[PDB]
Amino acid sequence: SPLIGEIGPETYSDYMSAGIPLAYIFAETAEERKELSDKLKPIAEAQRGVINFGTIDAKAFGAHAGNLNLKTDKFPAFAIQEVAKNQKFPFDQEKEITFEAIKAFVDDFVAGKIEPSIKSEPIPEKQEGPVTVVVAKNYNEIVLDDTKDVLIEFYAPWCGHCKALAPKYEELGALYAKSEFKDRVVIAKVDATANDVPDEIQGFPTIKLYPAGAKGQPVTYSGSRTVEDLIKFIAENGKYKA
Repeated sequence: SPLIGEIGPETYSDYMSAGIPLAYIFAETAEERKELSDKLKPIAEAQRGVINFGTIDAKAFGAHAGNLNLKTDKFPAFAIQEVAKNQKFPFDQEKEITFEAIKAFVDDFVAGKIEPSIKSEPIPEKQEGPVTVVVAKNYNEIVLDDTKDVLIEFYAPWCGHCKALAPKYEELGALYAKSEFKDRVVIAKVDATANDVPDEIQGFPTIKLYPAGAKGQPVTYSGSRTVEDLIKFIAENGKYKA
């Protein structure tokens, strides 16, 4: 077979089972797949036996990008999968894919210089709006902040009751941002479909209170989902009985 093969249904399990890492090159047309194949060939050459490289059809399989912690719908892209440890190593998708760039990345991977990825939207540069936006990369900082009573909503964009709940959650945040409790209570949400989080979720929405000092016994709301019942909830279960 060709040095840089063709990652798809027939070849995948062979790729997985080979027991070495796999490097995906994502692209929407055959024409671009080739360009890049050739562009990267000398690196694949170097890494024989140590890393498999392959081309993947981003039209037919773009969805698989998310499995590598690459953004859906931003091609062409590149990422390396450590099969054994089940670790993902995406290559920034805003950066251009060039021999010199990839080679550095790869060398750094092989060097064990890169930290394994995580599903996260990027940390927002500003936290404006009354509801704090949690993404995977600040869940700890914000949700597990031991000094704050944290209310967190776990949502899915595509869920109906979540969108129904949205305005009232917004209202509940604006209310606490304007109260005497502003410094110690947090009203936050996270898109659980876009971010890896700790909590095991079963349906959307889900609301939990992580109280200050008891971030091991978070509390699952199962009330009416009205602004006042959720205030009652934070007061009744929060350290600061707000």
